[PDB]
Amino acid sequence: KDDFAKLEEQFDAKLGIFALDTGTNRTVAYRPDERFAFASTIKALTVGVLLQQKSIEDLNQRITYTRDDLVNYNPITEKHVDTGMTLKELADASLRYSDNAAQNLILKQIGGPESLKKELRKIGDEVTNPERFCPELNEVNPGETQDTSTARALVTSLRAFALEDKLPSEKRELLIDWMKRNTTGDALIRAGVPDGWEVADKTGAASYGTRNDIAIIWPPKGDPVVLAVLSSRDKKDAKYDDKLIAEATKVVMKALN
Ligand SMILES: CC(=O)c1ccc2cc(N(C)C)ccc2c1
Repeated sequence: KDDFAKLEEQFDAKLGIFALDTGTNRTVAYRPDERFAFASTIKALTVGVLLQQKSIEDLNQRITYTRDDLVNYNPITEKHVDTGMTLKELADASLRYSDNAAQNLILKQIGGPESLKKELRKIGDEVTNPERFCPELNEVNPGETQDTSTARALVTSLRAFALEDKLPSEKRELLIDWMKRNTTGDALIRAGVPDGWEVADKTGAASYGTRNDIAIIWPPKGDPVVLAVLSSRDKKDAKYDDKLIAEATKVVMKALN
């Protein structure tokens, strides 16, 4: 779109857009195959692999961890090094708060970034490139591919776990519920969607003004939209503006509504 190019101009940023209406197969694309650091959006796919692995009862497994597992941002995990946390609780904290220690513990449990990669390849994702813990500070730079993905691949993988057959329905329900009750995305995709429509989302933030959000958006009646809005900027220490994500989403909704 001229419309997306305008937003890149207004915000001095690079935009990556992919949206699929699952009820019509209509598509919205703008740099859909351009790579961006996936950042915390990977937490969503990590839980997908986690669920696939485990049974639902197995998620009640208690993980004991230490202060040495605490990283830069540990809003839930810092409160329970005494008690530990169950895998289910770690998935909650990772998805809904973007608790970084929680993600690290879950990654360890699934066998690390190498194992996460191997599992994403198995579900048909050849693009997404998990390599490191804390993705995210790698880093990296242009135009290296470690810990990156594209708007297309993230949509395709999110859809696979959340909506298709990479998971049985009761595990689907957990992932979707956690993402619906995300606390970190109010100013992003959620702010670009019409009022009262349910949204499941996972946010990401990285250097180079990288600000990301992947989402499933249910219209009142009928089939959901799966969307990835990715963004980055020129300078390593550039700041992002959440408003870019909300406005991009508005453009996407107009192109499909
Ligand atoms: C887990 C971890 O060690 C870590 C450390 C620093 C981080 C800085 C970020 N931004 C400056 C956006 C984002 C994620 C980060 C994660």
